[PDB]
Amino acid sequence: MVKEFNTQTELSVRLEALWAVLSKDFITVVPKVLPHIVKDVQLIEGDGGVGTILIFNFLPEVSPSYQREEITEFDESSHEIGLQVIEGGYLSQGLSYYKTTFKLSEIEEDKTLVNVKISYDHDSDIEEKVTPTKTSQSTLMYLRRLERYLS
Ligand SMILES: C/C(=C\CNc1ncnc2[nH]cnc12)CO
Ligand SMILES: C/C(=C\CNc1ncnc2[nH]cnc12)CO
Repeated sequence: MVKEFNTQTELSVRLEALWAVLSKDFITVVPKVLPHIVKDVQLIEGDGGVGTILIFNFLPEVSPSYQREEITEFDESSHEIGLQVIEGGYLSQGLSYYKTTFKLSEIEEDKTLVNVKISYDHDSDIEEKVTPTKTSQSTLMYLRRLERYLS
């Protein structure tokens, strides 16, 4: 049954700048900020909203070499976006379910809170590399790299 992991980070960026890159402008940015993992991102169906499907192609050394994710929620007024891994990536490493929801809120003009909810499951005992204590660390690293990209 699906379990949850929650964490958060405060970033020294304006909410609207972080929202744009997180929710809309990430196609060219992901490979630039994660050049040690992500080669490119392809938008393959949809126009950026719910149902949009993305392929992340990873570096040649990486197995699986890609991950397919779908935007499963998108709310512009509450600044929430959710992405579910639907093929490859963690699903090829022992997970049966993996979704990441980001919600932004303004702390001050140049401080933005990002709440991160990870939902996941696995049918058997799993390796550390797919524990959400570990997967969340990768996600927080990406968020802090966006902050740096924007600064
Ligand atoms: C395109 C976006 C996020 C991309 N996907 C992920 N971003 C950060 N950590 C993850 N873990 C699994 N999938 C992800 C939002 O900018
Ligand atoms: C299973 C793999 C990567 C997990 N996916 C991600 N890992 C780290 N950052 C990301 N941004 C978007 N997707 C990811 C490939 O080794």
